[PDB]
Amino acid sequence: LEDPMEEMTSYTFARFLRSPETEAFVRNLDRPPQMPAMRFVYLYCLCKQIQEFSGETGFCDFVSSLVQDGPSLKSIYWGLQEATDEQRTVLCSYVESMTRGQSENLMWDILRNGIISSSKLLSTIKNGPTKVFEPAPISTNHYFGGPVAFGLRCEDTVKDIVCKLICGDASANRQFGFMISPTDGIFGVSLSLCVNVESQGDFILFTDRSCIYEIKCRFKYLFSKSEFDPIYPSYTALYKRPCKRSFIRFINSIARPTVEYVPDGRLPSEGDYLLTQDEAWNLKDVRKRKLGPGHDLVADSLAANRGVESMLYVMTDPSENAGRIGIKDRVPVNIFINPRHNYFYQVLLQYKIVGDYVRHSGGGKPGRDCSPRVNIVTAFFRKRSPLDPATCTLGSDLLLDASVEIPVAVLVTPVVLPDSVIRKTLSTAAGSWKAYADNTFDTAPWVPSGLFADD
Repeated sequence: LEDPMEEMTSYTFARFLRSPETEAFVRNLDRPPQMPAMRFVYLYCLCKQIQEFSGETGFCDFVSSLVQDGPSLKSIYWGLQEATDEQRTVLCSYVESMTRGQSENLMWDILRNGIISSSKLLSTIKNGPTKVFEPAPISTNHYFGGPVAFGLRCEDTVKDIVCKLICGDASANRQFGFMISPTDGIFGVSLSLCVNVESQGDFILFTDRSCIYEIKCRFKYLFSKSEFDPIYPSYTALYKRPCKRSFIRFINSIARPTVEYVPDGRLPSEGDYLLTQDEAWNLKDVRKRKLGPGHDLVADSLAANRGVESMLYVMTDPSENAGRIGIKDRVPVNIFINPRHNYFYQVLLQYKIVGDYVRHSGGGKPGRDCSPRVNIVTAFFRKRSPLDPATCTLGSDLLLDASVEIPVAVLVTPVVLPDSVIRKTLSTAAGSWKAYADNTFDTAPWVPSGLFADD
């Protein structure tokens, strides 16, 4: 009779918005029900139920201290309407710490209904928000066996490298819950890694020396230390002579390369998410022109980013080095991000939401700006040779999981994000939310006027 969360799966935001109890107070409101308030009331109600069989009363006691047997939804909707942003962001990071442990849990899912997640922002812009008001499958998790299993299996080791090697410290928060954007209650984010975060016992205090790191492991670049493998040669060349020239040949050793040469004022394709205008990278052809016609957004971003220089890190080969994976070399390179690609959006929301936390959490210094830095780590692995030692340490002393493949390169790319671009993007996205909420509810909650479209 155990797993009471298997039961709470009917109590999604959408459903709450459709409750008779909901409708109760929204009848006797003056205004179209406002929206972060509505989301926070829902959260309070889902908690009131959950807290029983999970003991953690904490979220609710906060909501309670805001209003002065349980208080009536009108008392609650109204104290949440009057709350200061700090107080909002507290509530959000109650929900964050409340989910930190288990991305596997079912609550992670119930919370995701009605929230434009960051992975789904570009899709949501292009196709609209219906998938965002829809249940999410088993996946499975059983015998995963391919690109997506490669993803999960490694996305650890790459944090180990980022934390320990790239910035000199392994004491960094790697587990992140679900972070609702506190000021809007519409968007959501889950961080991969983020450096310079501090604690409050259960809470994670983002400081303003925060660095976000989106991790991607390029499965299409997997290869073996073995004659006949096609990438291997161009790689041993990289190893021995690390630099732009060598690395170009590596990037280009597969059918579909991950960097794309697109010259200033041309529109980039969509292949994937790295671009470069640096000439050395140019071996054939011509590009549609990216102008006026809408491309204004991708144009402002392209401009802001094509000055960005990324760092390549060439790792030492564990086999040639008594099992040591250290930073052998540090080639700087001229590669930046594809503002057309899915990731650019995912990483823009990750930057917008954390900005918000950082700001309204004890933490902003007048005169100075607290937007974090964002980067995309693009990790290159090879397969395990028979030659490689059974055991391996990153650096001197960090074990490396025996199931994981060998890290070979790591390419970190700063992302630059004009407030210009953020405002519109999120804005046309949130009207899309409104849009659907309007003819699915009856009482659609009104969007905060800071995601209002225009001036």
